[PDB]
Amino acid sequence: STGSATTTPIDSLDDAYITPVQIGTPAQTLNLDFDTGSSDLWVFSSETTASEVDGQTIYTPSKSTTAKLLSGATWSISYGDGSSSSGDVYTDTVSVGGLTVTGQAVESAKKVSSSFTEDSTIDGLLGLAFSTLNTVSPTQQKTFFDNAKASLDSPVFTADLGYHAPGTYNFGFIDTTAYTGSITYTAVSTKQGFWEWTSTGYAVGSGTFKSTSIDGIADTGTTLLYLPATVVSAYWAQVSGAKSSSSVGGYVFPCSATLPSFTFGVGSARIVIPGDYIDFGPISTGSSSCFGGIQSSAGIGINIFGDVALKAAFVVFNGATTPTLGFASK
Ligand SMILES: CC[C@@H](N)c1ccccc1O
Ligand SMILES: CC[C@@H](N)c1ccccc1O
Repeated sequence: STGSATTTPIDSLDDAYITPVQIGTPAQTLNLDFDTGSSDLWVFSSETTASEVDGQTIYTPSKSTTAKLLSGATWSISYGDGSSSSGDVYTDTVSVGGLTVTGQAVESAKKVSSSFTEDSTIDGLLGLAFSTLNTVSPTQQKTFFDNAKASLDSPVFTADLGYHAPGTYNFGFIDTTAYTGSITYTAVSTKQGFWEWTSTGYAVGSGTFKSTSIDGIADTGTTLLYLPATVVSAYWAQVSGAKSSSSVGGYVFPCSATLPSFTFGVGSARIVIPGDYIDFGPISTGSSSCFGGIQSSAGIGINIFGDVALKAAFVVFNGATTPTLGFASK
């Protein structure tokens, strides 16, 4: 089997991407944030505290003839940005782009943090990291991809995120028309539960490539590119007037600037992020200070190849017995 679903930016800044997901019988379609940095499929629901729901579409398990309460199961998750959610668990039929999993754990939120409430465009998350990170207790549950894997034509999914445009998540096949050149594959460590890999270096604009190992994670659920402070400083030094602002929370730059590209290495291959992809717009409405798309990871503990980096590539998440990642230009 295969599946293919269009993923759409939630706003004009590509803050995140939403993909429609069918849950239950009859189907209830929710728009979920596919997140290769986590491993829970959780949704706003009829059980979510009413004051914490503000415009999201909810899953109502009582209206699904295939929903079953997973007795005794609870979940609770905290994300790298400080947001969180928790609740109980159903199993139900879940379909993405024509690919159907029966008995998928659907984690129903009883509580969500304010950032989730305040964002009406995201109805939940669909985790695509390794199932070892799943938070369901006392019996950990498998991701959608883990449940589908054995049925897929090939045990892979691909992320093809758009810049200011729609894009595609495919399951079970590699669309050879969706990229240019070849796909370069690189080793993955699953020891932390992430799609963790080592970039071979970087360049700023037309500058020389610096060969240096940068360990990080491929994370579709993170908006920006988080890299070591040395790398980030070298990038922003090429933008007149750019500076790190402690009050804003990162590097800002004059909105009148033209940003240089940023290149990262994948083996001997190179993925070029155009300068425009690094512009996150005024820090507040009407400001002439703009927030940068490349930021320091120093306060995270890991480097994160988020959407800024991934949307410059066609990315293969190869879930073979020994997982690997693939990157192609497009
Ligand atoms: C918007 C870019 C375009 N290549 C595309 C993206 C997603 C789905 C269909 C399409 O025609
Ligand atoms: C000024 C941009 C700011 N709202 C932002 C900061 C980090 C990640 C995404 C974002 O859009």
